[PDB]
Amino acid sequence: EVVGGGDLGPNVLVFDPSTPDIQGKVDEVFRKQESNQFGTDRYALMFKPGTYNDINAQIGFYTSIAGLGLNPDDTTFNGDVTVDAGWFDGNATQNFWRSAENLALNPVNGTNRWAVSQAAPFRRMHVKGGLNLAPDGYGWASGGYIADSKIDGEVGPYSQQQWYTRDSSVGGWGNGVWNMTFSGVEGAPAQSFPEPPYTTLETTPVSREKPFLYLDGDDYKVFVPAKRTNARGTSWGNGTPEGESLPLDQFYVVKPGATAETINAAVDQGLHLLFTPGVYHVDQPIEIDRANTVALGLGLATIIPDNGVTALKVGDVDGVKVAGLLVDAGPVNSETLVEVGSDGASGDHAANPTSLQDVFVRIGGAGPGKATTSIVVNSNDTIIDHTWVWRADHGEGVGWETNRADYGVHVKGDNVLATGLFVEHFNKYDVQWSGENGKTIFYQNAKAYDAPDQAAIQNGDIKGYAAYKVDDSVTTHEGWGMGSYCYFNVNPDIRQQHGFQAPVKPGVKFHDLLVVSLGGKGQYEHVINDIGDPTSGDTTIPSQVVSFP
Ligand SMILES: OC[C@H]1O[C@@H](O[C@@H]2[C@@H](O)[C@H](O[C@@H]3[C@@H](O)[C@H](O[C@@H]4[C@@H](O)[C@H](O[C@@H]5[C@@H](O)[C@H](O[C@@H]6[C@@H](O)[C@H](O)O[C@H](CO)[C@H]6O)O[C@H](CO)[C@H]5O)O[C@H](CO)[C@H]4O)O[C@H](CO)[C@H]3O)O[C@H](CO)[C@H]2O)[C@H](O)[C@@H](O)[C@@H]1O
Ligand SMILES: OC[C@H]1O[C@@H](O[C@@H]2[C@@H](O)[C@H](O[C@@H]3[C@@H](O)[C@H](O[C@@H]4[C@@H](O)[C@H](O[C@@H]5[C@@H](O)[C@H](O)O[C@H](CO)[C@H]5O)O[C@H](CO)[C@H]4O)O[C@H](CO)[C@H]3O)O[C@H](CO)[C@H]2O)[C@H](O)[C@@H](O)[C@@H]1O
Repeated sequence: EVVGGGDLGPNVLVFDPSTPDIQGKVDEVFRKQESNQFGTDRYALMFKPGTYNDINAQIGFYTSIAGLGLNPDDTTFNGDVTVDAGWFDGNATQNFWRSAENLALNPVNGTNRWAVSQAAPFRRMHVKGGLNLAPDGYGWASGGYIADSKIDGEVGPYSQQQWYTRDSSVGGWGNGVWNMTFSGVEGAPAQSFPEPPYTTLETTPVSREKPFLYLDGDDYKVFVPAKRTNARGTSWGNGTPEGESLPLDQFYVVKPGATAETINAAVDQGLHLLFTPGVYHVDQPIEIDRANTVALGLGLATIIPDNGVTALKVGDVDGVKVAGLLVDAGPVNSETLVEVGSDGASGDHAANPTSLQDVFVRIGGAGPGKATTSIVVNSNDTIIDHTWVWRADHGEGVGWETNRADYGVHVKGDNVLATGLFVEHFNKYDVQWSGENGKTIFYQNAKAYDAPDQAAIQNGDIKGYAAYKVDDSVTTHEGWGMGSYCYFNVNPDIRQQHGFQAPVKPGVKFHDLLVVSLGGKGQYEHVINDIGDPTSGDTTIPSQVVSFP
């Protein structure tokens, strides 16, 4: 059999307004995690409700930080939750795999710094001041994601290339660079793309905030927010939100040596899943096939599928909420790494969809890794709300053929919604969409940097594979605020025909598309299909299309 809750383990650090020496304890964790890009250390830093002084929590790799009130101001720092780029000389483009949630910050000089790139979510926060998203010195950065937050002051992206903000409120917005996209953001500036580069939607068509651990006195529980349709502003701002409150004791609590058979036992049983911060090798797919199951990872908990298996398969059921996991490919090629629904998923899940939130996939970088497709999205009405699906461009075990990964995300279900979609470096199509009435709000892609010649990436009569392809027999699709970048470093004479590919049809629509060549390392011929300017020069200027077709 099994057994509910238990021990969060030595990787979940639980503070309150004693705990002696706080700076020192978060100081240590940062020293060991700051440069630790591909290590297997994992940590979640959890703060009980209360007020905390003379704090500055610098957050390194694979560190999550959060509060345990039901609401963010229940846990207040007079002080900072800080990400900077010291370890990389003010270059913030490797500042990955960390997170902040459910805290109020009163930043020591008036502005908190969160200078991150991909897979660094900022959720359910209240900043009582400004928010600077740039490293000190204002060097390179490539984030980013804010949801369900209230920034009393101005957000300053400065050097940030791109950004997505959802269902939030901001006291100001400083600038854009290439693609700043907003949905359901109060204080968002009006649609203006290309100058400034702002894509702005009054509302988010559907959203459902990511589940989180909190304290009910001396009782741990997981708050699980309900669906909001046409979401705008925060879910918490005018007080206690809609949801359901599940005790720790109704979760199976995964520590790094459970098997996929026991994780499974536990699900078949009716227990939810809470992954404690660690790395979990499995020899079978984790299989979630009960409705309303919650599978929540702390401290960037990571699943590695061995033996070429799929890591995670969700059945054809309502309401599964997968949140806060990194899926890291093994050296043996996996056919798929994550599947949501079966091969031909026909029913609906309108009222109670399945979602992936802060689900990150890595192929290579910490050793060789391979997978044919990373995420397959079969079930109708699925919500993909912040994902980074990343074929490693640096680190260990990468190479055009060494960490080969042809396909990033393939969407086959209908009425699927992606908000905050980041997918990079696949050998073939990064994103393919075959289902009907899909919607993407915000896309960031960089193409494979390692392609060795033009022939390698030939797509029939087309040079390259689109970063985002909508199948030709698709009738209805819409995308907002989307960019694809190239940096063909191995062979800069390569040409990429386009960033985007779609049939021409009145029901297929795109808004605010762009492609960019980074320092002239290769060029795009067009933006989408054979439409839009090629990129030219070595000067980093996007080519843009505002409206299509
Ligand atoms: O590393 C692997 C990792 O790589 C990623 O891809 C890399 C990619 O991110 C990188 O792209 C470079 C790109 O970011 C860079 O963008 C610049 C942008 O930084 C610049 O910002 C300016 C600010 O500099 C400026 O600062 C102001 C300052 O001048 C003044 O002193 O003070 C002001 C305050 O008072 C301050 O504001 O502010 C302005 C706005 O006011 C910003 O615009 O802006 C320019 C364009 O305007 C923009 O181009 O450009 C580089 C080239 O020029 C790019 O190279 O490129 C790498 C390649 O070398 C990529 O590898 C991937 O995504 C990850 O998957 C990989 O793992
Ligand atoms: O006390 C509250 C504040 O705490 C901060 O956290 C500290 C943290 O930011 C700091 O990180 C250091 C990095 O900033 C540093 O990175 C270098 C840059 O500083 C530098 O920028 C300069 C720029 O300052 C100057 O004005 O102009 C120069 C050029 O025109 C520009 O270069 O650029 C460097 C690269 O060229 C870059 O390396 O590197 C240090 C060493 O690794 C980091 O230490 O570290 C502190 C250590 O404890 C943190 O406390 C918050 O960020 C603030 O928001 C808080 O208010």
